[PDB]
Amino acid sequence: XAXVXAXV
DNA sequence: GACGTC
DNA sequence: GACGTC
Ligand SMILES: *C(=O)c1cnc2ccccc2n1
Ligand SMILES: *C(=O)c1cnc2ccccc2n1
Repeated sequence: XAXVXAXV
């Protein structure tokens, strides 16, 4: 759920 | 070494 | 249970 390297 | 929701 | 880039 967080976006810092993938964003899901 | 750093972040959590569809 | 899914997703890695600075
Ligand atoms: C987002 O909340 C989140 C949390 N845990 C994860 C584990 C694996 C892939 C993606 C994820 N996303
Ligand atoms: C992104 O590629 C990525 C990879 N590992 C992580 C570990 C902990 C927090 C965030 C992260 N992001």
